[PDB]
Parts: sequence; structure tokens; C-alpha cells
Amino acid sequence: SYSAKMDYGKSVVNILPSVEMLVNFNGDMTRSSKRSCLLYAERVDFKELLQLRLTEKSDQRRMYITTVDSASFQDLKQDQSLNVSFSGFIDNVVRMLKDCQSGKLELHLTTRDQNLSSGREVHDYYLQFVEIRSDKNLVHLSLPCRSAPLNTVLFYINSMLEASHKKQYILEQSMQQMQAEINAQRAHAERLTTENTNLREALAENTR
Amino acid sequence: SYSAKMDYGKSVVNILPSVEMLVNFNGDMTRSSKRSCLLYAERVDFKELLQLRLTEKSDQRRMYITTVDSASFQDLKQDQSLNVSFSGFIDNVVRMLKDCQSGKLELHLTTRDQNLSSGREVHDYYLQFVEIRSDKNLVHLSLPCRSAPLNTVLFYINSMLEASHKKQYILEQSMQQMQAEINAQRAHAERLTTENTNLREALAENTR
Repeated sequence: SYSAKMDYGKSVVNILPSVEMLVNFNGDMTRSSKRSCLLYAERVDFKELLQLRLTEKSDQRRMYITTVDSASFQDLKQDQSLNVSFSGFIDNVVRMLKDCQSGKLELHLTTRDQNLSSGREVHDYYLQFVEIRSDKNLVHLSLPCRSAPLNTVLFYINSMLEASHKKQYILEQSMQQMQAEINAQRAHAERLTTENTNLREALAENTR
Repeated sequence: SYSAKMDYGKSVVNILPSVEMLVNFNGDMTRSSKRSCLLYAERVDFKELLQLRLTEKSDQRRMYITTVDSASFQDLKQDQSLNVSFSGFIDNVVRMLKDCQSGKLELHLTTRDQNLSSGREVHDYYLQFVEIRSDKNLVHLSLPCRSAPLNTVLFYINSMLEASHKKQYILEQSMQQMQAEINAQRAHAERLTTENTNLREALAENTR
């Protein structure tokens, strides 16, 4: 299947550092679940394009992707009566993700209520930012979310693997240039300090 | 898309440590190529099952899998006039892989010559162990190789990522305490040189 990949190199901007988040899975609390996920939020610098990736921590192959561009954003702006520009939208989204971290908000992943007569749609989920209230819970933003197809998933997990390997290389080489200190400084310490243990005996004969 | 996955837990045995290998891609040297690959060789302990995985170093999503079980092994034994048991076969394959490492042998990945009128097959390649000779090159073993389907590739790359994460956590957690330890223990100079620099002067002053 087809899905937007954020393969834009240096133009990819992390709008928020990747974090672990407790996410709600679906509507009815008797049939729902709360799972530990990993959220990745990034945009493109040269064009209006935002992608939010949600992975289940236990199996990052379980990926849910939300991609909103200019047109999509216009549809969202109309449907949800948003009073912001694309940049202000990004600001709001970031802010709300941080609120979901602090617990001020809750991130939900709701199955879209589908049936045979409503035709067919690409997005089978909604990524919702919900405020728990004592009168009625309030949904601040509802984004069309998709179950990532294998090609895209494989792209992100492969990329993550490569990044992990590069990081391991940087770590082990940052250890390697430092690993000379552990073989030089203790060899300068435990073997050459004996000239001090024997110097006191030299001082002993001329101590009076 | 189906392919055998070595998801047999502790029963999975590395018959050979994962290594980098230069592999030949296809027959006619005017249309062939030589690429750096990573070879993974593993078997199951409780049943006769061998899998060789070949990934292109530059992109491990490019995966070629050879899976041999009992029946398959009987077919190879007949067709190639092999005079060994399954265990002895595993021994020979390991030996030959080591020889490919040393340069005594060459590992080829040859496209099977297909056309519309021939019987359709799942395996579109041959993993061949070729001995370069001055009379005529000799092919010691020819295994039916398959181009790994997405599901399987995603399984192995995801697995590799998880293992990589475990390795990173173990590495940096074992590294940080020594990065502080070298900063506490390097002072051993300034800690013992007061006992050294003033005692050299005491010894200079007593026999002055």
C-alpha cells in the first residue's frame, strides 16, 4: 500500500523530541486499552507537511501514522473551525503533545466508526487530544490517522536500525579514544608509585 | 507473502557468527556485480532446519533467504549427489562459508534462468559456492535461494533493532560509571604527588 514517508533528508525537522507516551486505544472504556507508545513528531522545512508517528513500544512494527499537508490542513481548518495558520497549527500540536506528556491532556487513538454504506476511506483511525473534565470531556483536536503499510513501516524501522548502528559506532569510538586512558593512567599509577613506597626508606636512613 | 522465519527462541543456534562477506551478484561478468553483504547462518536444535540469510550491507532491507529442511535436503542430496547426512551437511556449509571468508572460495547469488514455459518456482536465485580454478571453475554446492518477502524482512530488521537497543543500553550504562571513575581516579596524581613532590625535596634537603 501507499503512505507518505518523511524521506526529505536534512529538510526533516523534529518539531518535538521523540518521547514515550501512555496512549488510549479506542472509545468505549470497557473495550479499550492503555498502552505505552513512542511518539515521533516531524515536519518539512520547505513545504507545509507534518507527520506524527505513533509506535507501540513493545513492537514498533505496530505503527500508526498521521500526515497532514496544506490541503488536509484546509479540510481540518474548515471541519473543526480552527482559527490558525499552518505554523500556528504546528505550535498548537506541539503544545498539546507536551500537555499529553505532563498529563494535562490525554492522547487517544479511536477507531473510526465505519460501515459498508459509508463507502471506503484511507484513514481508519483518529488521533485525538482529549481534555478530561468534570462536566464533559473535551476534544481539542481530532486528526485522521492511518495504519501504516508494510513498506513504510519497513522504511522507518530500517532507518532506526541504521541510526542505532551509527550511534553504537560513535559510542564505541568515543570509548576507543578514551580507552587509552584506562591503560596508560593506571599503568602510570600502580606501577610507578612504588618509587614512593621505597623513597620513605631512603628518607629513613637520613632521618635522625 | 510467506517465508520461513527462524522464530524458534532458544532453539535457534548460530552455526557461524554473523560476518561481512563480498558476494557476486549473477552469472555473466559483463552484467554482474560484486557487493558487500552480511551473512547470517543459523539452525534449529530440535529439528533439521537450516537458514542462511544474506543482506546487502548498504541496505539490509535487500534480503535473500535460503531455507533447507529435511525434505529439501533430500532433494539436494539426490540432485547434487551429496554423500552426507544433515549434520555433515551443516558442517560442510559452515566450512565452505569460512573458506569464502578466507578467499579460498567465492559466494555467488545467481539468477535462476526462467521463462514462461518452465515450471513456476518460489526460489528465483541460487546461492552457490564456487571454487575458482585454472582449468574450469567448480561449483561445490548450489542452494535454492529466495528473495525475502516484506513480512519476513520486517521481522528480522525489527528484531535487529531491538537487539541493537539492548546493546546500546548495556554499553552506555556500563560506560558512564567508568567515565566518572576515570575522573575520580585520575586525581590519584594530584592526590599522591603531594606525597611525592615534597618528599623528593625532603630527600634533596637531607643530603644537600
